Amino acid sequence: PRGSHMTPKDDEFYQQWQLKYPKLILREASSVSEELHKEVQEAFLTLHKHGCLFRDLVRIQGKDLLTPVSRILIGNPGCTYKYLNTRLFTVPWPVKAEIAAACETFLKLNDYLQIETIQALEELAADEVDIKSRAAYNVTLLNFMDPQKMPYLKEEPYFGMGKMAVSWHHDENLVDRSAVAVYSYSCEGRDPDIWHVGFKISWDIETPGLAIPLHQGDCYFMLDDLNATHQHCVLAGSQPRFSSTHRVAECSTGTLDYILQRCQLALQNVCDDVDNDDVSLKSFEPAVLKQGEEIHNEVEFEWLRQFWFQGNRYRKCTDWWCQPMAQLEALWKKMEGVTNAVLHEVKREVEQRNEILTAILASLTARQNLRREWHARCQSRIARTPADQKPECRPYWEKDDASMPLPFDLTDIVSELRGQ
Ligand SMILES: Cc1cn([C@H]2C[C@H](O)[C@@H](CO)O2)c(=O)n(C)c1=O
Ligand SMILES: O=C(O)CNC(=O)C(=O)O
Ligand SMILES: [Fe+2]
Repeated sequence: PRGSHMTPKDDEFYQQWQLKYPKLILREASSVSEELHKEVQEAFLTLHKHGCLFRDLVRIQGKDLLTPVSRILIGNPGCTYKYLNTRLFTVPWPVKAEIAAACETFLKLNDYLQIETIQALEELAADEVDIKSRAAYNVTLLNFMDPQKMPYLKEEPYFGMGKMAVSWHHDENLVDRSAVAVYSYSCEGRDPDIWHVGFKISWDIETPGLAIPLHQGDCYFMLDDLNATHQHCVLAGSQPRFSSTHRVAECSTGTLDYILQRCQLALQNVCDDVDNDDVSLKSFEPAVLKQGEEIHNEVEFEWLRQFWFQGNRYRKCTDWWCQPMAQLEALWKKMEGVTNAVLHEVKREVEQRNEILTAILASLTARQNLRREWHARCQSRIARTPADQKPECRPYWEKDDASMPLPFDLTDIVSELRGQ
C-alpha cells in the first residue's frame, strides 16, 4: 500500500528475476557489436530525419486517440500487423536509397536477434522446430518519443515507477508462445532520467514489479509464454529513445497473398470472360453468396479503408503497396458489382427462394455500420489536427456518381431488405 517496485539497487531484485522471471533475458550493449550498434543507430536517425515514423490515430475501446509514440512497421513484403484495431503495413526489407538501406540494416539486426533467441531458447529448455518457428521474426515495429514533448505524462499507478511512455500491456496478435526481441536505443527507486522496461504478473498488483534499466544499446528478450503471463510497460526517461521490437506476427488472414486469394475465391462465382458492368453470377446458392459478401466486407474494411485511413504515409517511404492496393480496389469494385447483381435477383419477377435474404442480410448491415464508423473517424474533429497524415475515407463516391452500381448506402437498400 506504499508503492514499490524493484530495480538492481535492491537485494531481492536478483532473486525475483531468477526465481520469477526466468524467461526474461537481458543482453547488455557490451554483448552486441559496435559495428551493428552504430549501423542500427544510424538507421533510426536517417528514418527519423526522413520523417518515416508517425503516431497512429487509433480508436481503442471506442475512443479516438492519437498515440504518444511514433512508429514504423518494417518487415516481410506483403505482411501486416494489427495493433490496437489498426492494421499496419510493412515497408519491405530485402527478403530474398537511404530508407531502403535502413530496412536492410533492420533485416540483419533481425537475423542477429533471431540467432540470440533460438540459442537462449535452447539454453532454457535445460520440438526443435517449435523453437525455430517461435523465434522466426517476420516483422519489427520501431518506436520513438520525447523530449518530453508531452505536457504531462501519466504516472505508473501500481508500483511508483514514475512516468511512462507506454502503459501496461501485452504484445498481441503474435504466434502462440512466440518470443519477442527488443533493441533499445536511448539517445542521450528507478532513476527518473533513464529509460526502463516495467514488468508485472498479469492480475497481480501486490508482487512488486520489476523496472529494468535500459541503456543505449541494451536488448531484452521475452521468451515462451512470458508475454502472455506478464504485462510490461516502458517508463520514460529525460532524453528521447528509439527501439525495434522484432516479433513473429500471426499473419494467417494477414498477408497480401491471403487476401488476394480470398478475392479470387469470391470472383469464382462471376462469369469472367470480360471486365465490364454486366456482372453475371454462376449461382445464387445462399451459401456461396454468404461467402461472397463476407469476402467483400473483408477486403473493404480490413484492407482498403484500413490502408487509406493512414492516408499518404508509407508512400513517403515506399511505393510497394500502391499497385497491390490498386488491385484490391479493382477487385472490390467488381464485388460491388456482384452485390448489385444479387440485389437485382432477389427482387425480380420465386419467394422462398429468399434464403438469399437471410444469407446476405447480416453482411450488408455490417457493411452499413462499418461504413459510417469509418466515414466518421475520417471527418472527425481530432482528425483535423497534419496534411499528409490526415485519414482518407476511400473508397468514397457521391450518390450522383454513375460509375458505381450502388450508393455508399446509408441504408434504404438495407431497410427495404427487412421486407419479409
Ligand atoms: C496491445 C498492444 C499495445 N501497444 C501499445 C499501444 C500504446 O503505445 C500502449 C497502450 O495501448 O500500448 C503495443 O505497442 N502493442 C504491440 C500491443 O500489442
Ligand atoms: O520499446 C520497448 O522496449 C517495448 N515497446 C513496445 O511495447 C512495443 O513496441 O509494442
Ligand atoms: Fe510491447
